[PDB]
Amino acid sequence: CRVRPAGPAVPADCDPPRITHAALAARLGDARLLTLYDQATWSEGPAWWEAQRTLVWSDLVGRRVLGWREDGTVDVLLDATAFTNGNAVDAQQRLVHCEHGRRAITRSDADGQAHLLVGRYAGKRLNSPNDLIVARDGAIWFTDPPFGLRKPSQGCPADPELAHHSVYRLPPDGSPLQRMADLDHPNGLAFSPDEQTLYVSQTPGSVEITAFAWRDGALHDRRHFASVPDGLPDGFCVDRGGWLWSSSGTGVCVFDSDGQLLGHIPTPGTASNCTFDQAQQRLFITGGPCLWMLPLP
Amino acid sequence: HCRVRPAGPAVPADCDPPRITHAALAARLGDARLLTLYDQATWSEGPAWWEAQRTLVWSDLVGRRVLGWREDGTVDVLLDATAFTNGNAVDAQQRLVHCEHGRRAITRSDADGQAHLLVGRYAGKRLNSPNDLIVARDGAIWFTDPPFGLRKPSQGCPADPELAHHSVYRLPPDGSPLQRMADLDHPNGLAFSPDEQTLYVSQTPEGSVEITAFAWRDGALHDRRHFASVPDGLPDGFCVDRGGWLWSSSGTGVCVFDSDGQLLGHIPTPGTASNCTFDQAQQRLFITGGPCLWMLPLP
Ligand SMILES: [Ca+2]
Ligand SMILES: [Ca+2]
Ligand SMILES: [Ca+2]
Ligand SMILES: [Ca+2]
Ligand SMILES: [Ca+2]
Ligand SMILES: [Ca+2]
Repeated sequence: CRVRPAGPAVPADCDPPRITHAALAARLGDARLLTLYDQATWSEGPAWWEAQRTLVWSDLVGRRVLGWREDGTVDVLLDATAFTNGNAVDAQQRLVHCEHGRRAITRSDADGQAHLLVGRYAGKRLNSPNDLIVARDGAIWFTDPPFGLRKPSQGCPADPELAHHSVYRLPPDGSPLQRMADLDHPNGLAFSPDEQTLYVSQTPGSVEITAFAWRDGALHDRRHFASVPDGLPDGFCVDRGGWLWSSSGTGVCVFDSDGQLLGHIPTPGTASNCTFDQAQQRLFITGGPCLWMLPLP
Repeated sequence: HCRVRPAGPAVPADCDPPRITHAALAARLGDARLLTLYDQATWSEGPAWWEAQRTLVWSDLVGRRVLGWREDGTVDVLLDATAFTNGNAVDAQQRLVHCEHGRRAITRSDADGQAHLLVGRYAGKRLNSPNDLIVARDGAIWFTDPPFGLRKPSQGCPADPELAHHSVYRLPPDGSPLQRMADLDHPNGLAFSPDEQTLYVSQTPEGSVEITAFAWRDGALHDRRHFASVPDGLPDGFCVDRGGWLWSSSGTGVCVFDSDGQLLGHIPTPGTASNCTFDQAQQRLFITGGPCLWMLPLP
């Protein structure tokens, strides 16, 4: 099912970027936000799919996983989903998903069939996987806040079986799921370029982006990394240079590897997540019924 | 089949009380105040009272579910991951019948909780996107076929219609086939008068936005005429009571008209109302609108 015909993007109705740092000013130039789709209900988890040169993201509430093609076309990749939220792409260019409904991590084939990868920790059902990433070694890392258990429009209500909201690492060899850290409503996550630092946001309690040291098979030196001026640092991404681009109530905030705020990119509505394409020349941002994109020069 | 709302008392709705000018309607309502039975959907539609299960069945069109309100306040998912089910109705055998934007057809559910196809084409071409339906005393299913489900991603799958008309159809209980009874402009809600001599059908285009009345005599609809216009918004879905009054949804709540088309009063609702229906005894009025399912308990 094609939900948007091929066609050019239309400028988004919002104020141009507010840039402080000269380095970010050079990166964005006079780029202006564009609207790629605006017919969803609750856009989430954008992930660039190089193998298909498609931007994958889901409409959590509409229970679909959509795919934006470079010609502007938007197709339905997965329909009538079990409330899929976050999306990611593995080393084999396969799509992996966080599903609120099945409360698990799944992986789709070519037929568009999402197969279960894990739905329990130590024999107890996960809360409701929210966002995920795939490390270079193939392990899938993800957050498990209880959001999918407290809102009917986003899953099936239920009292949690687990007494913790954790960040987990699913080994690529089939070994047991690993509880890496307990947080307060962990949400988005992303590794630093060298994977020595893992960033995870918490959106209950302190609303922030937390940093962890990834070394010797565990997470260490937990500390506050950054806070966004408005709203929640929901989903976010880190570019090859080390900058963290995070969603927020008013748009996307950009921070350097030291946590310094460099600038803000307004969006017409609350932003839920964001990611870059392969070349990192296009910044995709999800939020409400929309998929926005900022073309960098 | 999960439970989306635990059992528990309803909460009064945050809206103004009924504005009643008619004395007869003031008596019918008494001091009744609107209640909220559910507020966690996205686009509530097609409420239908299911006597056999003493449950109010309705759809969350955008959320792709058909929900069921139990009298203790519990709300369960009756049909999940639907093909954008909109209108719901109950046939003589107490089976649920549905209008599905996605499958562009009329379907019927079994005790298995599975909706099976009844009809999805006219003259070999796919229907536009069945919106609302009713079941006549003779078992025939009547429904409206506007193209809403073909021009909004959040409510179906976009496509160019195969039919060059938006019709009201009649599906015979014996041997079909579908009967094209009338063509309208975005036909939406529909309901029969108690004696079934008049069929009311609303038209809600982007040419008139109104509730239209037809004469149902012989084997066709005759004498098309304007019946009423609601003060605000669209007369989406509506129902008719045993006395002949037509209770219709609108942008500000439910409007009540007598059989002569005279406005009797207005029942404010906190948000736009999409449809409404009564329970078996017609002692409780259920109203759908956005994330909500509201109810007005009559004395
Ligand atoms: Ca589910
Ligand atoms: Ca998230
Ligand atoms: Ca990501
Ligand atoms: Ca579809
Ligand atoms: Ca309708
Ligand atoms: Ca009805």
